[PDB]
Amino acid sequence: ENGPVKISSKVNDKQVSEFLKDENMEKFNVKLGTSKHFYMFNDNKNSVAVGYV
Amino acid sequence: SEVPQVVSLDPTSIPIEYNTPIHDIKVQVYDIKGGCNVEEGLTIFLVNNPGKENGPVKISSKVNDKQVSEFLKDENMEKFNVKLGTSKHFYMFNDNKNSVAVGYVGCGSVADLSEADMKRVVLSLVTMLHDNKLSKLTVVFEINVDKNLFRFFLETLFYEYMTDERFKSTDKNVNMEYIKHLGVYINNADTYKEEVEKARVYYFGTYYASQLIAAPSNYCNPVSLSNAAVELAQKLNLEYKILGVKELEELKMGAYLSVGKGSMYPNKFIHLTYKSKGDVKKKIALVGKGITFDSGGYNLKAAPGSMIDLMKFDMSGCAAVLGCAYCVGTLKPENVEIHFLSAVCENMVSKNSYRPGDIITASNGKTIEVGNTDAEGRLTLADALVYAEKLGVDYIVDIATLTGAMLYSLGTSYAGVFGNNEELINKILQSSKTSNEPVWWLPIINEYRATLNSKYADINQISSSVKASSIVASLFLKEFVQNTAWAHIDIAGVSWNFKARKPKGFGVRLLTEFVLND
Amino acid sequence: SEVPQVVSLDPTSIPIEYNTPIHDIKVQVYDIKGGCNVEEGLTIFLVNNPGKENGPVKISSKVNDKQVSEFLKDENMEKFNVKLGTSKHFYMFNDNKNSVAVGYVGCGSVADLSEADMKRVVLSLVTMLHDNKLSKLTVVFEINVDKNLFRFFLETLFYEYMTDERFKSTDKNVNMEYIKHLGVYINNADTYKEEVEKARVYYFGTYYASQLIAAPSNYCNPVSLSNAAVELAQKLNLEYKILGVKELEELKMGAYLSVGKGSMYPNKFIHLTYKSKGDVKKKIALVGKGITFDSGGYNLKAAPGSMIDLMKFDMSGCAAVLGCAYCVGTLKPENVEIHFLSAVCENMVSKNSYRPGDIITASNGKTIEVGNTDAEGRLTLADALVYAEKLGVDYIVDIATLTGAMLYSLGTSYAGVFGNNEELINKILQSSKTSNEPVWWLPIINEYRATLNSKYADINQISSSVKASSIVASLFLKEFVQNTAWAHIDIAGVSWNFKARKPKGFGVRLLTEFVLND
Amino acid sequence: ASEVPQVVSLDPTSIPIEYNTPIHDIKVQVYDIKGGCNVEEGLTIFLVNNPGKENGPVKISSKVNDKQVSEFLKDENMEKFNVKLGTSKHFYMFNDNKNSVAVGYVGCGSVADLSEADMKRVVLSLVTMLHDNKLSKLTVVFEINVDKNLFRFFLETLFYEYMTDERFKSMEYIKHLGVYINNADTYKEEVEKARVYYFGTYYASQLIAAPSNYCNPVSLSNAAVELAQKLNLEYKILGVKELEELKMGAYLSVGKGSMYPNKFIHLTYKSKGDVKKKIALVGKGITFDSGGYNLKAAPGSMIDLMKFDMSGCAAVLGCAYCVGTLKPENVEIHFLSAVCENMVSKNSYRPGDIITASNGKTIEVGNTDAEGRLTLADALVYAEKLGVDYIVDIATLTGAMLYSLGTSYAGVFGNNEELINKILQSSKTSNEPVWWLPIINEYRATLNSKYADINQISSSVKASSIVASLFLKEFVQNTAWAHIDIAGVSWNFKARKPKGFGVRLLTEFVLND
Ligand SMILES: CC(C)(C)C(=O)N[C@@H](C(=O)NO)c1ccc(-c2ccc(CO)cc2)cc1
Ligand SMILES: CC(C)(C)C(=O)N[C@@H](C(=O)NO)c1ccc(-c2ccc(CO)cc2)cc1
Ligand SMILES: CC(C)(C)C(=O)N[C@@H](C(=O)NO)c1ccc(-c2ccc(CO)cc2)cc1
Ligand SMILES: [Zn+2]
Ligand SMILES: [Zn+2]
Ligand SMILES: [Zn+2]
Ligand SMILES: [Zn+2]
Ligand SMILES: [Zn+2]
Ligand SMILES: [Zn+2]
Repeated sequence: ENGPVKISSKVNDKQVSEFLKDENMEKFNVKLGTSKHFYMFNDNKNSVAVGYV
Repeated sequence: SEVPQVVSLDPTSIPIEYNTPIHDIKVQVYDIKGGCNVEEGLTIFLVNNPGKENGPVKISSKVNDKQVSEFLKDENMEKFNVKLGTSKHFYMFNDNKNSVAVGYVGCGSVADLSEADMKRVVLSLVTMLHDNKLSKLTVVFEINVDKNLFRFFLETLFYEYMTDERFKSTDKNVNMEYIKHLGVYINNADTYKEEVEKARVYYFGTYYASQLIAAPSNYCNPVSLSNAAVELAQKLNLEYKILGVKELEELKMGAYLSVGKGSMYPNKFIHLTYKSKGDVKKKIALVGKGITFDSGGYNLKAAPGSMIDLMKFDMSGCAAVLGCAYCVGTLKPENVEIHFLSAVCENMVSKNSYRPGDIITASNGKTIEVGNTDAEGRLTLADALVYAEKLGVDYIVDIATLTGAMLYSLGTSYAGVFGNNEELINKILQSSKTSNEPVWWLPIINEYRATLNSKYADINQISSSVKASSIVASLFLKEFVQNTAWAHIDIAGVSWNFKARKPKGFGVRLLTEFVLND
Repeated sequence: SEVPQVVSLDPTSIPIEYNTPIHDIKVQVYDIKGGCNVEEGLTIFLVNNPGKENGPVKISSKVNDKQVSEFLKDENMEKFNVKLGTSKHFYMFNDNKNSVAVGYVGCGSVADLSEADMKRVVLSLVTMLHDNKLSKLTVVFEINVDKNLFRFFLETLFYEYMTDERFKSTDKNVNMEYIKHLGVYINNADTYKEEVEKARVYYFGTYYASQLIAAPSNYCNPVSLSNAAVELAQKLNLEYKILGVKELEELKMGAYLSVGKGSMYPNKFIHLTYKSKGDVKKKIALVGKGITFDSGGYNLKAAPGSMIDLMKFDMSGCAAVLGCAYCVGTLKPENVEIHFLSAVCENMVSKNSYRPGDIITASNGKTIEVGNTDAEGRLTLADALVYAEKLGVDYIVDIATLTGAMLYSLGTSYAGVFGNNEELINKILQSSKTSNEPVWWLPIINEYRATLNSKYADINQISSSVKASSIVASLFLKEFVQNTAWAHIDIAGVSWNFKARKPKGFGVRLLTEFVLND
Repeated sequence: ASEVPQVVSLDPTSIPIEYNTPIHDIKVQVYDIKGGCNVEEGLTIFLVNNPGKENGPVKISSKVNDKQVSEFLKDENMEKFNVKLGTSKHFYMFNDNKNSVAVGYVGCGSVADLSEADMKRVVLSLVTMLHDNKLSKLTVVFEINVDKNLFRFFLETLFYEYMTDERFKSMEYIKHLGVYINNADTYKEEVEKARVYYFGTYYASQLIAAPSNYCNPVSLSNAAVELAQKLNLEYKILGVKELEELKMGAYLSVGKGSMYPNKFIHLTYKSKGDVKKKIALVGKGITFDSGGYNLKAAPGSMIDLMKFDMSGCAAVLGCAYCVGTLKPENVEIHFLSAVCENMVSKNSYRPGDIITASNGKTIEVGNTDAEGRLTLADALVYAEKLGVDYIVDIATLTGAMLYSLGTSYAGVFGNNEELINKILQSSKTSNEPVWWLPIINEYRATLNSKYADINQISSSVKASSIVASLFLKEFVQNTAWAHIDIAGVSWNFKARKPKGFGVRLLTEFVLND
């Protein structure tokens, strides 16, 4: 109940894959409706926004 | 001094949290003219754009990190705007190949932020702190604030960040993880450092009052509330005195005692005193309304909109006075003697309750005709004001959730102040500006005094005609201050925060600024 | 166990009539094929004419009397119609030169009689019994009824025929002369013979509950009601246990104890148990709401339409459970263990009452914020459900006059059932079908659960916005059943018969059918 | 002048207006108190007080040039009466010349400085004696201390309360008024100013007291034209077609359900010299406020009082009389009122309707009984288009004023500190009390409509007087603007008549600033 976030999908981007690591995503919980998004640069130095709900 | 019970499961004390997680936060203030270090936790820039209504974000501070500085370049930041309350999070790696979290909170397009604007900025910051297990928060002030507004930022941050879990059993937040360090970068840092610990003191005084108000009436009763006042005075080395029924019967406080006749909890009059080391130059009496629960009496709160379930907050005035007593006892001002007073009782329905129509005698000899048992606050305040003036003070200031009419005059943001002395009212307004607790001056219209003319008693408690309840109530209280500068703050409309479903602790910082800046 | 009094004239026990005159009626059921004998008393034919909306009455049964059969010829009977509720009386001499009385009651044109329709014909029959000093009544079934509807005919006949005179002093019987014999002619006398004594047991269980409900709150208080429950268990050789305040405090039943704090009568928890001599295959707990009077507390029932004068019926759930205890204790089913529970108390206004806003702790550790003292049924039920689940049963079924919103959903005829288990809900609906006490399944909408999220306590007692009170209350009750099949029957709309100004005894036969037909 | 529509031939088609009142025939004489008082004819009343002695005895200090009256006013005789505020006694006797005279006093309490409310009690006691006196002259001897402004207020209140409105009805008035007061020469210039201020207030009272069948949008605008013609003011009455061309959708929506077409009153006073200040005065002109489909049916809504919902318009028109008569210089004043009637009909606007104001802003109507701010919105847009320095509106806008300031003090809101200070200063010199209330910007978000540009009302915030001020603020873009809410102070419930509140306050604002 309100456990940590764990991303299981493989992301074909090293920068995003590092962001979605378990140690990083465990700081967020899965309570219904809770969400966070971050802005970052991907492998091609392009601005991307990644998050969860 | 120990609380009667109906069943053994009835609580016998108010749970009070003294050592809050806010007190465990190490606060450091650095000057911006030396670069910002982005290492651990979350770093938030408070940015604004004067003129350009929702203009782009521009970071002006020098960042001592090549990777982070490149991320924060204007070409990168131009996709975000500075709309008041808006916030964004950034993920990046710093020079040491470490993952860092950076972001901003929009502060609008006006250079001077109001207390409402700063509250909206702080609330956006708290949203970033919630549901995120960060260890450190760093705030970089790219906006323009004086010492008072900077302190207000810290108080509001501490207050909104704090979560009250005293009454949670099986539903405590499993993910509650407060930060342990707070870093602040601001121009001219040496001048702002003295506001940090003052904000921490102001925060807890407000939070302490919030703890007393939010505590339900079965936990917070006249006995348990006065017990907490003794414990607070003992921790601060203040003089304290609790007047019981036998003493109150002998001060002939018939108006105050009549209100509590129907309660299972005996009346308790709180009298805390802070005396200064050296020559006392100002003597001040602070009076707080202390109705631990206001059922209305036989004039029961049964009409639609009377909100009887909120009436645990009817001791908000007492809580504000007690919260001010903490700040004064901690900061220890000089050349001042302050009395913290509250005639605490409970307004209940019973065979022993006082009835509508009853004629009672105040401690100054004035007979009062009770027209409405739900107008009990002015009755308890009447005897408290007579007690206060007998101390021979320079100023008497009372604060009370007195009249629901405040919602139709000033609303939920501004409290009303009445008084018999222009200079004292000016000091209160003046303190409202520096404490950022808004207050508006309302008149004591003498033409309405005739509606309090009783046919049998000396004076009526209530008017049967005039609907200006806040003014008529002020006219009643004025009859119990004979020759002393007196002011009256009605906080019935501003005490409770209905959006957040929690008390505000309103009045603590205002009363403290009044005492400290005299 | 001793009822406290204010004055010596206060009653100390509930007058209960176990000996009803209905029990002195000798019932004989004969087969329609062997002919009907018309000798003494009144003989009534229940006639129907399908298709023909109000077509003529036609007696099809063979009458073993030449004189009577000639009168009952079709040419004579064609002047009467079969409209539902209509009735006629005939005077004649039989073969045998004796005066006899014959008549009929119209049963409409539909072949399948409703439970409401059967009540309407039965009420017409009782009117013929009233104001008539008859010694015997004979009913000739010229309609099609199954065993359950035939038993329902007898139960309803016995119930409406009986008149409660426990509280009449100077305005008593005068002309009250019950019949001593009841004859029934029907195809299958044989399978309907076993329904006679079952109807008599079901009748008294319903009438016993009606006696407790109709008993005013000065007669039926928490002490006197539990005393009557002990007396009933002793007469049926059931295990019984009444938990006093000291035991309830040790069990930490804070929600239940808070409701009764303002009462002069101590709380009493009723626990009756029926176990079979064989292997127990199913364990069932039946929970009844036992508010002997619901003033509403400080949320006083003062709004228009709140009907505070009816609130002696707020223990209808407890009365139904006790009435079911009589039926189960009398018929003695096998392979079943039944617990009869009721957290009995009184909701009053006093200096000792619990207040709106109070935070109380249930026996499962959950803290509850009281938003309305008039929502006290769910507070007492919360601790009763925790107690019930601790017994380790297969089914928990509670019945309560919980929410007035039932009048706007299902009305005065159909009760609502909520639950967390489809199999239990289906069994309740099946027993509702066989007992002919109508119940309708209503949903527990989980989207409304968020409105019970308290800011300070674990859960809110009430929702402040959603007006679907029957569903919100069901959401509250669900929080106190963790891992057991549970159903909740709200009888607030169907408990009282306003046309007849008397209780219905609703739920006795439904709960008994549920236990027996498992 | 348009034609007033009727349902039946017995419906009135004009408002009866009394221009030449008996007050205008009263010759006022002011003498200095230091020369003694002559008691020869009529009724002589002394205004006496006793400082310190709470309800102390009456003591006459002035020398009266009559032996019989002097004996009557001796200390031994007057000590039997007390000076409690409002208490009065008058006696009838023969003077030295064997003429019937009436002598008496009115108690002025124990405080030296009388408030405007205190002066009202003294005047009301005086008027009670005048309504029971067939004598030809009344003489008032001021043995108390009043400044020039309060003395003028005394005369205005005396004239106003003395006058009796008998227009709807199917003692004799005095012909002379004598006043004895210290420094008579400085108070003499206030006499004719009080008479002008009196009629401006009484004229407004006649319009307010006139029932809604007599005072309708057509008949009220006709009366404004007749008044403007008598005062040589420029006038212009905008009809529905012109209002449609000006796209006054908010104002027109309120009057859709009325049988009387909307009429926009625009009077102008220009000075002969160089115009240095331009002022626009806007008055709410709802001739009857039934509430619309949000009908005033709740207990205490007082639908029978709602003929007074044009009190703001009456105050502006009453100010037009004072300005047109006194003729100030270097000023150009516009008198505006968007007059209509809020009724229930198949043609009425509905709760939830979205309408478009003349400045393009779409408004979502949440309550048809909040119609004053809708008509004021279009009137404020009209006012700012005139290019004035100050816009001051006066309106019976919010019933919440009864719970904030009550029935004595009106509330003033605004967007400009200098204008609020001028209004507060005019309230002090006119003795019509007003209190400054804040426009709390934190409440502005509650007017954010989901579909329209702005909400007409808040569904949550109960600070209705402040919320209404926030709505009005959205229709003044770049002009100093003030708003006076007189919903609580317009009607005198004890006397069952209007007060004419705002006439003297608005006139002093024009004359002094
Ligand atoms: C005599 C009279 C006019 C009934 C009165 O003023 N009563 C007092 C009182 O009960 N004791 O002073 C009172 C105090 C506060 C409120 C109040 C405040 C905010 C809210 C939030 O909706 C709801 C209610 C209502 C009433
Ligand atoms: C929370 C709220 C909305 C106050 C509530 O649901 N209250 C309960 C209650 O008191 N539970 O303990 C309640 C139960 C029954 C009736 C009721 C039933 C039939 C009739 C006959 O017309 C009249 C009244 C009213 C109220
Ligand atoms: C609808 C809302 C927002 C509550 C409102 O404020 N409505 C206005 C209005 O009708 N505006 O057009 C309003 C104006 C005056 C009174 C009023 C004044 C005095 C008296 C006598 O005591 C009785 C009633 C009531 C209401
Ligand atoms: Zn109260
Ligand atoms: Zn109170
Ligand atoms: Zn209840
Ligand atoms: Zn109940
Ligand atoms: Zn209106
Ligand atoms: Zn209006």
